Amino acid sequence: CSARYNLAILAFFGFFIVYALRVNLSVALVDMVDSKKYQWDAETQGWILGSFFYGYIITQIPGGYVASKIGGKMLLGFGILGTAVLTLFTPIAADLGVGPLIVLRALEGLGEGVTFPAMHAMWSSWAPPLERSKLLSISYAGAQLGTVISLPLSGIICYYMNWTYVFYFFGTIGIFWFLLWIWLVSDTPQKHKRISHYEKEYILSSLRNQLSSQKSVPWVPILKSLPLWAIVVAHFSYNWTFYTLLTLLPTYMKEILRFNVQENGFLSSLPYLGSWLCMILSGQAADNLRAKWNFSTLCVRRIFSLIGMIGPAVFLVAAGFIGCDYSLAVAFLTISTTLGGFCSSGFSINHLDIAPSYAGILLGITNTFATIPGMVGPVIAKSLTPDNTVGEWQTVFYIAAAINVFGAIFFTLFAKGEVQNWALN
Ligand SMILES: CC(C)C[C@H](NC(=O)OCC1c2ccccc2-c2ccccc21)C(=O)O
Repeated sequence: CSARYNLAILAFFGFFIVYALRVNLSVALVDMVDSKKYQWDAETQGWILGSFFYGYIITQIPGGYVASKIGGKMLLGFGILGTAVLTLFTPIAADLGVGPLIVLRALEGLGEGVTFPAMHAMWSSWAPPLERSKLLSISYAGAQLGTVISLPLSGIICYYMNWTYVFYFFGTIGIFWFLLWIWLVSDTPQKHKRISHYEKEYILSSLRNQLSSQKSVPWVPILKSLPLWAIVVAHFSYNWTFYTLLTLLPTYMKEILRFNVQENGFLSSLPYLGSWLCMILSGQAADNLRAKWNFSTLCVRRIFSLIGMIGPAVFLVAAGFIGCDYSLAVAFLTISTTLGGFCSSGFSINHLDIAPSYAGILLGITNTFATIPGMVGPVIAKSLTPDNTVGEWQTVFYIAAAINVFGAIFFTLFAKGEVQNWALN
């Protein structure tokens, strides 16, 4: 197809391999622990699952600066390559000990956390303003589809074969994809070796009216404004529940619901598939709402954020109420994750609604602060649930629901959407 849609497809596969390499461990740890198996304790498993988010936190904002400086192509390609090779060496790191695996996961976090800003730095030069929505949607849906596919796929490989083949498969697939990314993609349409003249003129002429402003991202602004911290804490509360689910759901099904590894992998993707299919309709629902009602822009934000952050909390509480039920617990979990889909138009769009031309930096700040739950939630949750502890699983579900409620309340108490009065260049 066209050059920019080729970039969109290759970005889709890139993010598919990013989230895969992120999530394959959450399924591999189900079989990698003893009742080749290792005698890892509950606290160790939490650290091993959470070590990735240390690197993801560390390399986020410097990754954005480097992407702005030297561009997206090489930076993202090398991030993916340095995640794939570390995944390939993870099985031998498991034999060397717990410490080697933790440092492997930390280095994977450092490699992988630069991917998102490197992609935004490419779409700052590739996506025309009229068409940015479709391109960003196609590019970023790769992450969600990556989780949705890599859960059952990891389960299938981990059941039919040993768990090491999961890591080998994803590592070799990452290397193979890098062999395409280094070749078909370029930093900027002027630097593209094969783009047609008319497409290049279209992209440049459409981006001219924005790049002619010459005032985008001139400094690190004074981010004292409370409306930024309200959306930051909303993102924190959302990511807390999302990552607590992502890093524990296969473990939860193995430990409480007692599903087989294959069935565990199949069922673990249902909540995220539901979340994807709800998020994709959420934009159309928001358009339908905007088409009729005289609501202010803040109104749709607050209603959608409340729905998408409260529904998951109440349904996670409900899943706590009838835990150990092989049929109803998974239904409540998938309903929770599906209701979580409204959060995009609830608060994720607010990042660029309250401050255009600063979205790439403000969203990076918010994502740096909101990946603290990736480091905190998994380890404390695994510490709180030592062996079976249906009561402690209820306890962690209550903790996640309370965090969601706090985030929704704080966001709705301080959400603004016009202008921060300093972002107006
Ligand atoms: C609102 C849409 C366009 C954004 C969405 N992006 C996405 O990557 O979701 C994955 C999940 C998430 C959901 C909502 C807000 C933040 C996050 C996030 C951050 C880090 C890792 C995973 C996630 C899309 O375009 O489909």
